[PDB]
Amino acid sequence: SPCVAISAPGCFIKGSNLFSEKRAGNRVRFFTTGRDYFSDLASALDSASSSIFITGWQVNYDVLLDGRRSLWQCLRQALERSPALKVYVMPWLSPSGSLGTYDFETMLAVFQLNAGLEGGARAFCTPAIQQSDMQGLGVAFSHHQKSVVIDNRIGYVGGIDLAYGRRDDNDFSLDASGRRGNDAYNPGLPHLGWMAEDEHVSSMGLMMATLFDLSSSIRAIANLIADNLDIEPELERRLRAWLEELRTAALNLPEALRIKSLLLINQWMSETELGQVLTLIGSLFWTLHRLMQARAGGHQQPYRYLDEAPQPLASPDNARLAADQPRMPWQDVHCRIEGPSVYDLARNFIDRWNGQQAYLAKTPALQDTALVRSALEAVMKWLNSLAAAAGLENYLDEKRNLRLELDPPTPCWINAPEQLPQEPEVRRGGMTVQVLRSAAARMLEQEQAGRLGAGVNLPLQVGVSTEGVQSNCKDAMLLAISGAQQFIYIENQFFQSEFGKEGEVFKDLPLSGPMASLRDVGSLRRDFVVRIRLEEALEQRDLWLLDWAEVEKIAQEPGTEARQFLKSMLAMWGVNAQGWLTHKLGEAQHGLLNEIGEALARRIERAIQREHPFHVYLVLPVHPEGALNVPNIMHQVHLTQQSLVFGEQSLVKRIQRQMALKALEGKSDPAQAREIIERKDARGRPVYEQQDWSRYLTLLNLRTWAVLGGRVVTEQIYVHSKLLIADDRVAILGSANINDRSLQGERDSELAVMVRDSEPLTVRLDGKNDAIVGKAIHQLRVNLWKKHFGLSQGPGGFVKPASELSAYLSIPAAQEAWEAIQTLAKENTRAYERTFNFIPQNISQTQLFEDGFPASIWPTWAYRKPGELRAGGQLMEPMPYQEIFWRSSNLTSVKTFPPPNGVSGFITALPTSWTRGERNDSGLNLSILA
Repeated sequence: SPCVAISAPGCFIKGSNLFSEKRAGNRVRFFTTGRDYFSDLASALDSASSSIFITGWQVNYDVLLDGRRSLWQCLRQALERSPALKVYVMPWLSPSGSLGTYDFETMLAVFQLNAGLEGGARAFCTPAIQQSDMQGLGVAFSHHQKSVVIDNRIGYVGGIDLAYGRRDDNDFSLDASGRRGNDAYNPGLPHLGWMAEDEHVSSMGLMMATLFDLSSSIRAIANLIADNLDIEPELERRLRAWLEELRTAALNLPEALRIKSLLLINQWMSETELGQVLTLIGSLFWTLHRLMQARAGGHQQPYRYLDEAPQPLASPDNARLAADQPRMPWQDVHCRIEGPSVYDLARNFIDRWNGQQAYLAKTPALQDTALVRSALEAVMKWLNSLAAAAGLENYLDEKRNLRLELDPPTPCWINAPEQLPQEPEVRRGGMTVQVLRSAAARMLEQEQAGRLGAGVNLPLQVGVSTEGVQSNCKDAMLLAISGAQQFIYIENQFFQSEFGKEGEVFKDLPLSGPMASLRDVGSLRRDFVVRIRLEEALEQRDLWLLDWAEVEKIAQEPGTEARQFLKSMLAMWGVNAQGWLTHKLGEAQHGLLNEIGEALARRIERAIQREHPFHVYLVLPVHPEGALNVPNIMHQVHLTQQSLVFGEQSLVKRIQRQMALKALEGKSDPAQAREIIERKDARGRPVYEQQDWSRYLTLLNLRTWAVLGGRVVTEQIYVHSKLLIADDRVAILGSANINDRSLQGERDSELAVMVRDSEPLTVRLDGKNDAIVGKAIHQLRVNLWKKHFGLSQGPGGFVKPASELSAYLSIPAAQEAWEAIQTLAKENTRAYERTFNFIPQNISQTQLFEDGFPASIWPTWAYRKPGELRAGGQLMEPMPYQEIFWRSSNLTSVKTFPPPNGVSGFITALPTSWTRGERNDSGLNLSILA
C-alpha cells in the first residue's frame, strides 16, 4: 500500500507550477548502462513510422548506437523506410565550440539527412537557445534535458545524452583503443595520440559538403582578418598598423608583437559579428542556418563519409587518447516509457520546439537586416575562399549565377495532426509516472508564444501551469526525502547545496597554493612582475599598460624562467579577466541556495529525535569531469566539499550537531545546549565532531584501474546519473543535478520523471521487517548495486567482484549493509592510496595536524613553508593532467606505479578531508558555478 494508490496524498508533487500531473498505466524500462539505452533506442528507431523527436544538451551525429551504425545512419534508414516519417533534432545551441558539444557539426549532419530524399525535406534541426531568467548571465546557461520520443508513443528520459563517452557497460573498461574519434573520452587527460586525417571527418570537410554537392596560427588568423577588414574606426586603425608590422616581422615574432596580436585578435573575435559567428562555430547565425539547410537539402546524395563510408568526427586538433591512456568510464541511468505519460514528454518537446520557432522567426528592424545581409556576404566571402583553397573552385563556379540566397528565417511548426499526440484516457495499474521540469518563466512565455504561432494547444490536466518558474525536480526530491521511511539512495553528478558560512579555510591563506598559482600575481617571479608593471595593469584591468620594452627584454633573457613567465602571466590574465567579466554580466549570489542538503539532514534529524534507524547513501564522482588544474573545476570541488563536510551548515556538521544535541536531551535546556556542543576539544575541534555520523550517511566515489599498454593506470568512474530512490518505492530519474543551476528552476532547463511501480514485492529492507515495495524500483537499485560492487562484469577484469556484498543487495536499510559497504569502500581506498599519491585523498603523501597534513586539490602539491602557507609551493610529483605523467621529456622519465592489491568492487570512500584549509576560489561569478 505505501503510496501505491493514485489518490494517496504525499506521493507525487502538487502545487502551483506543475508541468504535469501523475498518470497511472505506464510501462517503464530502466537502463543501468549507456550501451543498453543506445541499443534499445536503435531498435526503436528501426520501428519508427511517424515522428522522431530528439533533444539534448549534447547530440553527436556520429555516435554508434548498436555497435555498427551511427545515430545519423539510424535516422537516415528510418527516413528511407517510412515515407511519412519526420525527424526533429533540438540540441542545445552552445555559445562556444570550446564546450565540446559539437552542435554545429550535428546540425550540418542533420541537414544532410534530406540529401536525395524523394520529396521535400523531412529532417529538421533547430539548436535551442537558453531561455533562462538569468538576464546578462544567460549566456552561461543551457538546455540540459535529455529526451527522445518516437511516434509519440515511446518516450526516453534520464541522464544520458546521445553523446561521446556515454556508451559504457558493467565492465567500466579503461581501454580506449577501440573507441572511435571523440568517443574515446577523458576530458581530464592530455590527448597524446593522433586521429588519422583520412579516417576522420573534419568540421571544415563537413561544412564544405554542406555548401557544395561533392557526390603558426597567429600569422594565419592575421591574413584572415586582413581580407575581410576592408568595424569601429579605432580598432580598424590598430588593425591597420598591426598588419603592416607583421609584413616586416621576423619568422619568430617579438614578444610584444606576439602578445598585442592576441589582444587584437581576441578583440576581433568578441566584438565584430564576423568573429562572433566563428566563436560559435546573432540573427546572422539563423540566416546562415537557413542557407545551409537549403543547400544540403538540394544535394543529390548525402556526404559520402556520413553514409557510404561513415567515419567519426575528428577532434579540433586531431588529438586523441593514446593506447596507454585510459578512457574515463561513464556511470549513468536512463529509462524508456510507454503509456499515458509519454504525452507529457511529447508535449515538452513540441512546445519547446514551437517556442524556438516563434522566437527565431521574428522580423528584425530594417537597419538590423541590413547589417546581417552585409555580414552574410563576408561570411560567404570567407567560406567561399576556404573552398577555393580546398580545390573546390569548380563547385564555386557552378553557383555563380544562382539567385542571391537570403530567404527569411521562416517558422517550421510541429502542428500537423500526425505529429501531435492524442490526450490519453485514464488508466490504472502499471507504473505511475509524473513528468517534472525545471523551466524558467521566460521559457514558459516563449512556449506560450509558440502555441499561438503554431496553433497548437495540447490539452492539459487540471492544475497544470503554463506560467511562472517550474521547479518540479527540486520539489519532487524534497517530497521523496521527507516521505522516506527507511533509506534513501542517491546517484548524482553534483552535491552543491546550501551549507551556511564557508568553513575550515586556513587563516593567513586567502587562496590555496594551487589557485594562487593560477590567479595571484604575487605567485609569479617578483622581478619579472615589477619590471613589466603587471600588478598595476591588473589593477586597471588593461593589459596594454604593461611596459612592453621590458616585455621584450625578458623575452630574450636566456634560460628557463624567462620563457615560462610570459606564458603563466598570460594564463593568469585570462583567469582574472574571466572573473571580471562574469561579475559585470550580472549580480553574484552569496553562497548556495537549494535546500537538498538541509532537507537530507532534517530527515536524519527526525530519525535521531525518534531514536529510529535511517540511512542515506550518496554516490558521487571523485571530481567534476575535466582536469583538476582548471579553476572552474577546482571551484566546484571546493563547493562540493563545503556542501558535504566543511561548510558551517554542511551535511555532515548538521547531522553531528543534531546527534550531539540529542545526547544532551533533558540533561540541559536549549540555547545553552547549542553552546555546550560548540566547546572546543583538546585538538581545538568542537566537541560535536565526536558524533559518528556514519550511522546515518555513507559517501561513495567510484574508481577502477587497469594495466594499459604495459602501464598501471587508474581513473574515476564518472557518476553522471541524476537518480534518487527512497525505500525501493519511488525513483526520481532525469537530468537534474544537485546544484542551483539544475534545481532553482530559473537557470538551466531540466526534465525528469518520478516513478512508482504498482506491482508489489515483499522484502525486508532492514533485514528483519517485511515491507511491500515497488518491484521494478527494487530491481533498479539491486542492479545498480550489483554493477558498483563489480558483480555484473564479464571475465578478465583487474577489479575483482565484491561477492562479500551480494548478501546485502536486498537489505539496504540494514545497519549490517551500510557498515559492510563503508568497510569495503575504505579498504579499496587504502589499497589505491598505497600506490597512488596523486588521487584525491584525505592525507597528503608529499608534504613530507594530528592525523597529518590534508591533501591539496592537487594531491602531489606541497606547501613550501607550513608556517607561512602563503610562501607558495609546487607539485612534488606529476599530476595526470600533465604530459610528463605520460611521456618522457629531456630531463624527466615516466614514473611507474605498482598495481593496487586487493581492490574488490568499484566503490571507494569519498575523502572527507580532501582540500581542508584551501580556498579554491576561481574568482568566477558564483551564480555561474552554483
